[PDB]
Amino acid sequence: AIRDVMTKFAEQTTMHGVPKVINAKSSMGRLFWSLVCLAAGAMFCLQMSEVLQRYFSYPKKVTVEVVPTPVPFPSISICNMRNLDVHILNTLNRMFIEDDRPFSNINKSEHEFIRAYMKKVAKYAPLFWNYQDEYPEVFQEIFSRTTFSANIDPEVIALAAVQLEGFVVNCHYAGHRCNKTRDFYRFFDPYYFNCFTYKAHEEDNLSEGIENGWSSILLSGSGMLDKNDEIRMLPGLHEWRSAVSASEGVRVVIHPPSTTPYPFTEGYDVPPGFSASFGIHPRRNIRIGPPHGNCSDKNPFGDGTERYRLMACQKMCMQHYIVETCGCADVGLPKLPLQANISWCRDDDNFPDECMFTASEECLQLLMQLHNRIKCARSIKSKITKNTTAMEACNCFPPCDEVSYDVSYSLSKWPSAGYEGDAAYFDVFGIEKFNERFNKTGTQGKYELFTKYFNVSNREESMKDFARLNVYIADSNVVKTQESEDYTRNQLVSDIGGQLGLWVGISLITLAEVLELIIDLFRL
Amino acid sequence: AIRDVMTKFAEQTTMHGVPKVINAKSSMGRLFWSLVCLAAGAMFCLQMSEVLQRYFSYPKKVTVEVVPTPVPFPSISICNMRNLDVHILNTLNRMFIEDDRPFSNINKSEHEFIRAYMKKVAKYAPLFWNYQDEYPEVFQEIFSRTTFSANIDPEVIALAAVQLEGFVVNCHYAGHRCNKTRDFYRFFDPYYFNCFTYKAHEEDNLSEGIENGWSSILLSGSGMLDKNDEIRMLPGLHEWRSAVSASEGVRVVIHPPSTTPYPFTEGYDVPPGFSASFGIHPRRNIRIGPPHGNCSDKNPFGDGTERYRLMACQKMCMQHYIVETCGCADVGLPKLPLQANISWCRDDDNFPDECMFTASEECLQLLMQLHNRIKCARSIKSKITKNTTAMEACNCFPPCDEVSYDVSYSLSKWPSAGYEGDAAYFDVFGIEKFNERFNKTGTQGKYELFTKYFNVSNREESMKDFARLNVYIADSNVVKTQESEDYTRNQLVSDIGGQLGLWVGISLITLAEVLELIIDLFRL
Amino acid sequence: AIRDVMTKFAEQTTMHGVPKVINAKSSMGRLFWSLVCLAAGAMFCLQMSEVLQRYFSYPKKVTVEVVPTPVPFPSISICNMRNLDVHILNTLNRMFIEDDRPFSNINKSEHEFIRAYMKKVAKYAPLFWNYQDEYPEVFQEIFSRTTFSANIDPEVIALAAVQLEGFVVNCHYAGHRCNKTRDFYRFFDPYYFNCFTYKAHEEDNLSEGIENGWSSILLSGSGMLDKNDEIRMLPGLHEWRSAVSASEGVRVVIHPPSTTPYPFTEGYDVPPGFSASFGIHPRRNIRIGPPHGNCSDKNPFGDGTERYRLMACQKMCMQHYIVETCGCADVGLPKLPLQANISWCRDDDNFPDECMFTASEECLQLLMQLHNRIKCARSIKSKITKNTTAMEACNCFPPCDEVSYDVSYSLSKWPSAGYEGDAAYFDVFGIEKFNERFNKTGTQGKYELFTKYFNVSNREESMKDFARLNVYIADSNVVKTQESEDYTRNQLVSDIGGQLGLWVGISLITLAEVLELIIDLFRL
Ligand SMILES: *[C@@H]1O[C@H](CO)[C@@H](O[C@@H]2O[C@H](CO)[C@@H](O)[C@H](O)[C@H]2NC(C)=O)[C@H](O)[C@H]1NC(C)=O
Ligand SMILES: *[C@@H]1O[C@H](CO)[C@@H](O[C@@H]2O[C@H](CO)[C@@H](O)[C@H](O)[C@H]2NC(C)=O)[C@H](O)[C@H]1NC(C)=O
Ligand SMILES: *[C@@H]1O[C@H](CO)[C@@H](O[C@@H]2O[C@H](CO)[C@@H](O)[C@H](O)[C@H]2NC(C)=O)[C@H](O)[C@H]1NC(C)=O
Ligand SMILES: *[C@@H]1O[C@H](CO)[C@@H](O[C@@H]2O[C@H](CO)[C@@H](O)[C@H](O)[C@H]2NC(C)=O)[C@H](O)[C@H]1NC(C)=O
Ligand SMILES: *[C@@H]1O[C@H](CO)[C@@H](O[C@@H]2O[C@H](CO)[C@@H](O)[C@H](O)[C@H]2NC(C)=O)[C@H](O)[C@H]1NC(C)=O
Ligand SMILES: *[C@@H]1O[C@H](CO)[C@@H](O[C@@H]2O[C@H](CO)[C@@H](O)[C@H](O)[C@H]2NC(C)=O)[C@H](O)[C@H]1NC(C)=O
Ligand SMILES: *[C@@H]1O[C@H](CO)[C@@H](O)[C@H](O)[C@H]1NC(C)=O
Ligand SMILES: *[C@@H]1O[C@H](CO)[C@@H](O)[C@H](O)[C@H]1NC(C)=O
Ligand SMILES: *[C@@H]1O[C@H](CO)[C@@H](O)[C@H](O)[C@H]1NC(C)=O
Ligand SMILES: *[C@@H]1O[C@H](CO)[C@@H](O)[C@H](O)[C@H]1NC(C)=O
Ligand SMILES: *[C@@H]1O[C@H](CO)[C@@H](O)[C@H](O)[C@H]1NC(C)=O
Ligand SMILES: *[C@@H]1O[C@H](CO)[C@@H](O)[C@H](O)[C@H]1NC(C)=O
Ligand SMILES: *[C@@H]1O[C@H](CO)[C@@H](O)[C@H](O)[C@H]1NC(C)=O
Ligand SMILES: *[C@@H]1O[C@H](CO)[C@@H](O)[C@H](O)[C@H]1NC(C)=O
Ligand SMILES: *[C@@H]1O[C@H](CO)[C@@H](O)[C@H](O)[C@H]1NC(C)=O
Repeated sequence: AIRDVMTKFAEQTTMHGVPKVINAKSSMGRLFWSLVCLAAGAMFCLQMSEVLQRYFSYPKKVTVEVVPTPVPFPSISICNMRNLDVHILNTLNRMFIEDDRPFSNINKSEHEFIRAYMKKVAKYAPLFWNYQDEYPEVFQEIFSRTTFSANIDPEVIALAAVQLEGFVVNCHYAGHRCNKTRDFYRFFDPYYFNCFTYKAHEEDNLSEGIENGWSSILLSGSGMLDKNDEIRMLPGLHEWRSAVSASEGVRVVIHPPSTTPYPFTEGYDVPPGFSASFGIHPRRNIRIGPPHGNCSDKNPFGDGTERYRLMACQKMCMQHYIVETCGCADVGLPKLPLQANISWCRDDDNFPDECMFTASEECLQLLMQLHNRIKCARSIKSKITKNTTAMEACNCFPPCDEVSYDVSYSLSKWPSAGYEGDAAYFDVFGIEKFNERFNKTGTQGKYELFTKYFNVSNREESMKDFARLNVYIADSNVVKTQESEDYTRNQLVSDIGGQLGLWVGISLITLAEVLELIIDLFRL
Repeated sequence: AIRDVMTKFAEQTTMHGVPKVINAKSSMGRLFWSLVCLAAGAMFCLQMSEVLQRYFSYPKKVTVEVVPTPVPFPSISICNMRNLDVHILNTLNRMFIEDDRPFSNINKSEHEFIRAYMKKVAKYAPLFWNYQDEYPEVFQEIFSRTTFSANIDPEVIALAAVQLEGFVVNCHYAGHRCNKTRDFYRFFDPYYFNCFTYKAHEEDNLSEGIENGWSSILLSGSGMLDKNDEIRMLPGLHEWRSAVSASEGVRVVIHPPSTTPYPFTEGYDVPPGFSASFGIHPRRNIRIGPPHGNCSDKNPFGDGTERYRLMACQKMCMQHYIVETCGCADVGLPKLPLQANISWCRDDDNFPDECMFTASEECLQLLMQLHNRIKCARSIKSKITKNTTAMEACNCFPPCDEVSYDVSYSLSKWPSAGYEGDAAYFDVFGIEKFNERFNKTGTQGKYELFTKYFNVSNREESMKDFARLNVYIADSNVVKTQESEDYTRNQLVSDIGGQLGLWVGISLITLAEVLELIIDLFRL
Repeated sequence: AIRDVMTKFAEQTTMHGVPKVINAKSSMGRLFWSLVCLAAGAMFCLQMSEVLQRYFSYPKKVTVEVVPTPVPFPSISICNMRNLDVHILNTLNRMFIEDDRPFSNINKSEHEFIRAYMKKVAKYAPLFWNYQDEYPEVFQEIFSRTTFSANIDPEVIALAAVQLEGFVVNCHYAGHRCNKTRDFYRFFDPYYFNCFTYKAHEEDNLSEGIENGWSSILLSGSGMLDKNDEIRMLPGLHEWRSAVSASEGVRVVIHPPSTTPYPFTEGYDVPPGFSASFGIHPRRNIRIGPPHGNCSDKNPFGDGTERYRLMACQKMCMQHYIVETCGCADVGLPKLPLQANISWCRDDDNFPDECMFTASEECLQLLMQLHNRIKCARSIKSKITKNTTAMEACNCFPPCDEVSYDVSYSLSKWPSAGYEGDAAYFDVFGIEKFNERFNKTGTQGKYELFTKYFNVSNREESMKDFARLNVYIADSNVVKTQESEDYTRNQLVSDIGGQLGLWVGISLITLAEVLELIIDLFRL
């Protein structure tokens, strides 16, 4: 009954092509309609292959527009390019002037940082004097600022580095004084030592204008320091081999409110004696998930107490690779929160005190091992950069909701010549009374030096050591860059419907027809 | 005849599903085909709900591309950070040196601005001397530069502020001299007093290169001013509490040719003694209408004689809210063109002259009312910023066709050391003959001071007071950001057609079928 | 048999509308169904006109996203704003001090460049002394730096201009010393004379951080030059009429590795005595072909040995138009590689030596022709800019795959005051031994001057002539802007299918139906 069931199907079905093939007029008619059906099906499949290829590519649609939705005021991190305090540096210069031998200066100072620095210098110097020419590269790394920072307790350095009271002369967010003890947070940098981060107390709307922004006056000069008739250097502290080296000014980093700043990768420089204007144009980027792109809401290596950034993830991935291979952490990269209690690669590993007296081969072997650790870390950093598979293995992706800022950099000398610039001196020393901050028991030396240097007669030259920062929102409207799926499932279904209705002519109520036909064939 | 009409319909209709339900093979067949039809309709409706939700969302499509279509050369507005003329400031300093009492200096000068300033200072001082400690905040606002600008006639300040002849030493657009009297327009700023806007005489194509741009030399230094052995201040004029304060240099704003500049929100700073290069990269943004977005072709609060900007609309909305509530206009925001004849909030409201002799409680009550007005304006400004509904109520939207500029900021000391820098002095004083401009009857004092200060021997130090601005188009091709409707009505119709042809199988020539069926049912 | 064939067609066809028109119930029925068919067809055609208008518009889809794919480290081109060597300039100043007459100084120097310069000055001066007032404009162009560069052999200028050994004190890419003879390439600029381009030796991944970037120290000051008691000028070399003129510092251009820099259109300025930080944010733009946009993979006027840029194409198009009309090439635009051996427009065309003795009318006519050539070139440059058809005729299009860089500009005084800045002097003169480079047979004069100027006691002032550049990648992730076709042929086919299934109801297996019908009509 195959002929009968196919004939009944052809007479009752809605399939637009089958009846002509079944109820053919002649052999040539059946052949033609067969080739028409074949051609329709072939073009159908060829087009659907392209359609499904487009869909499974998972394209993205990106829109850029200006929206009034506000973003939080950026956090400002300031690092003084002079890492140590003026008094400590002057004291060190005077001691090295008085006696060049570091061994004689171990217990000559009341400051713990000076004593530790002298101990380290005395422990390293005899080997330097004996083996400088034989192994110059080893001592080029041992006598470095980062190396000393990794071998001295951070709590000891923090008391000798730049202090907030001696760095931020004045602060003003909007029309109110900054709560200097509530808004400023101190964090440690291997090269800049003490650094300070400003966080505005708080969603809220963003106000425009310089007067509505963040204005601060900082002491960043080095004219207070003693001037030497001949060049003399503090070992380790003065590093001519660094790319920053003897730079004078402030390193300013503009970043979201709850993110770790990275001065050596991002930020801006402000010379002393100039007023820097930072016109901030906010931006927001919204990203979508795995099938269409890559984004992450949290740092894989983090602890979940900081706003996510891709730079932090990449740096922590590099640190993870360094720790895994070399067995130590690089001081130039953040410590892993989940893998604490890891010694720095530049740590001397309890370098013995007896090396101060004899430059024995054992002490040199310890320094050799330190240099080998540094070289291991450096090689791992370079290898991983080219090793793209390692970067992908860390699963570092851009944030799914990122706030970023564009900076309009500008400069202008802050203390004007003549009586125009007297306002700066009156504010710093007459109203804020900057000198009287240091009239304390343990800060008398700084007080006398600032009293002598900043007297009224030398106003024009002395005031050049100060700098002013103005961080203001120049455009309250935020440029939003939102990513979205370009080709959804509904659009895919619509395209499939159009192609089904164009080429083959069948529908879903008509693909039931063939289902009933196959049931009838089964139960024939 | 219901059965007959439905049977005839099923036998003659093209509806792909109904005939199987009507001409059912059996009860199970009718049930199946009914559930197939129901399922098709349900999926149809579920997909069309999503489709219509997408359509009525009115999505936008944004394209970013580089096009050769030119944009007009940007207008350049320059404000000298020294608001007053050198002669006026020196005279004021000398008078305050000679006699500290302002009452004795009312009629001691021939300049009207000096007389008005002395009158205001003498009217405010007795209350300051008596009530400074009791009400410090009130006098912190009364003795302000903005307050004095709002209580002195602008036509009086304009003659004492910085003049164009004494500010723009030289100008050159392309290879031709700037028409200094045709291209420069003076406008008043509450803090910078006199400011000047350059408008190029003119669509036209944009030329690249520094030599094809706008080059000008300006006198912005303050070394000409007298240097005092002790700090003495001009009340109101010197404001240590401002975020700009004693800054020295030029405030440069780059904006479209026919727009009001806003130096305190946008612009760049140029220190004296440096050559500033402003590499301009033009941009154009095209936006579309209400159903898909928000854009406006004209400022709602404006008069229609200026190119539209969103910043102007927002500032005028803030001014409108201030005037409505406090009954006065803030001097820090533009005056409303449609609501002229409104006194500033900082206006003293005809403060009597008798206060110069007695510090009576009545005079203090008038100052108290002035302070209350200032505080009302400040509170309204802060409240409206958080009050997002007010911002929406002003109907401020970004322009539908906006031209914007990106600035590449750079600096370099303009007068080179040695004979290299002699070209600057030769141009300023040998060819332009800058000193001989001031050899007039009412400008002799300035002429002598410039003759003494800018002599040949002191060339190296004296020339540091000048600055040079170079504004040039760095990329003649414009980055265009055009917004367009992503999902048009035709695309919606195509998607509806695809879905109709996929799920239900009906068409419009087939939805006539049911129309005839219902007519037949009516006329049965 | 027309009625029979149409009836059989209507009874057997799947066309959803024709059977109702053919097998009409009544006259009103036939009329209605005819108008329904007409309406369906009309709406169909109206929608397809819009669809085809959208398709043949060839719209583009642009996506902006952040990707980890690296781009090559940018090439850095540095031009000293002091074009000539210190020794040559000092010698010229001394000779013009000793004797003002240029004719007496023809053979007084051993340097070939000085002799050629004196010959040119002596050939031009007698006409200048006689006809300065009559034709000031002619001599304003003849006595120009560009004019002298076009009339003196480049190989002669290169030996007298700034040398690499006396310009780049130190270089460091990543942690390694730059191969100063392999990575630096010298190229000639008409205004800056000798300029140098740095190309990193090498796809490769991009490393972040200042210490991983390019750090260099350059001598760019002019304090070494003799200071004159009175203003005296070198004719042609000192050009007060230029927009750059007496600027002191370095012109820094950041561009892709294999592209010609254009300092006068792109770049940044760095003053001496400051450390410039160039935070590089890379970008990549991908563009598509003729039907959807315009892009080119190679410069039409180029030789195919340089990475394509639109700026180069536009400049070479301008040069092509200048050469075609004026018969000469402008020195301010690149020479056409395919049309070499073309004299500059500013070339004096073998100006005779006899003019040194007599200011005859013939010599003035030659200078007049030179001025006419310059004016022709200038007029052609201006005319072509407005002549948009010429710009289109050159077929200059943006590159199909372009790499661009965004620069974060910052400054900070490099040599710190006091012992902090001793590192810079120790590096320059103690380790690099900058003075000892010039202790050669033909450079003794420079050696003595640098020995005297850079002594230890004058460390603070003398070191201000140096500058430091730090070019580092601030964001290793690249912002990609890719253009793609928005409306493909497959989408067009899907929309046609949806519209065919919505309005008219026909398919392709049903447009065969009418093909068989017309065959039957033919063979009736
Ligand atoms: C800066 O902020 C701190 C912390 O909020 C303020 O100190 C607190 O003040 C409140 C009263 O306002 C007290 O109850 C707390 O005991 C104080 N200490 C702490 C640790 O919270 C301080 O007053 C603020 N300074 C200014 C000038 O407002
Ligand atoms: C999201 O990130 C993953 C990272 O694994 C991407 O997958 C990699 O894609 C590259 C090519 O771009 C391949 O070479 C790798 O082999 C892929 N990884 C693996 C594990 O196979 C993925 O393509 C990214 N998604 C999007 C949309 O870009
Ligand atoms: C600067 O522009 C002004 C205004 O166009 C010029 O002054 C006019 O010059 C024309 C002739 O060119 C006269 O008919 C007008 O009477 C002048 N005055 C005004 C108010 O239009 C002036 O000549 C231009 N300066 C230069 C140097 O070209
Ligand atoms: C155009 O602006 C209007 C401003 O009224 C927007 O409508 C407001 O939308 C916000 C949410 O974004 C609501 O909270 C407000 O209640 C809306 N206003 C009113 C009066 O109801 C509108 O959404 C904007 N259009 C687009 C496309 O963004
Ligand atoms: C800088 O690069 C040049 C060119 O590669 C080096 O000179 C070549 O060195 C190789 C051996 O490494 C020799 O075979 C070639 O003969 C040298 N000359 C040339 C022209 O290739 C030079 O050694 C490099 N300098 C440094 C410090 O590495
Ligand atoms: C690619 O460039 C060509 C340049 O010829 C463009 O064609 C020109 O378009 C303008 C309008 O924008 C017309 O005025 C010209 O007449 C056109 N040229 C010719 C020879 O007719 C073309 O439009 C560009 N393509 C795209 C997609 O922008
Ligand atoms: C690159 O990375 C993969 C996976 O991290 C690793 O297996 C491979 O050894 C690496 N190659 C090199 C040369 O380090
Ligand atoms: C500093 O402190 C001492 C002791 O408290 C006091 O006598 C002296 O007046 C103070 N000096 C200043 C400037 O405050
Ligand atoms: C201010 O200090 C300087 C330091 O050099 C000194 O020369 C000058 O005499 C001092 N002035 C007064 C008034 O003490
Ligand atoms: C916010 O704005 C709305 C409308 O402008 C107003 O009714 C409301 O009172 C405002 N709220 C505050 C706290 O000012
Ligand atoms: C200034 O003007 C007076 C009177 O017109 C004249 O005698 C004198 O020479 C002028 N000085 C200069 C420098 O032009
Ligand atoms: C130039 O002015 C300065 C001002 O201090 C003065 O010392 C110098 O003697 C003057 N030179 C001449 C030549 O008048
Ligand atoms: C503009 O360009 C076209 C084609 O290059 C040319 O025919 C025409 O003459 C030009 N017009 C002018 C005013 O130069
Ligand atoms: C300069 O060269 C000469 C001759 O070679 C030598 O005597 C002298 O010591 C050199 N000076 C320096 C500073 O190297
Ligand atoms: C250094 O050079 C300066 C140049 O003015 C000179 O005054 C000084 O005496 C020199 N110092 C030494 C130690 O030669």
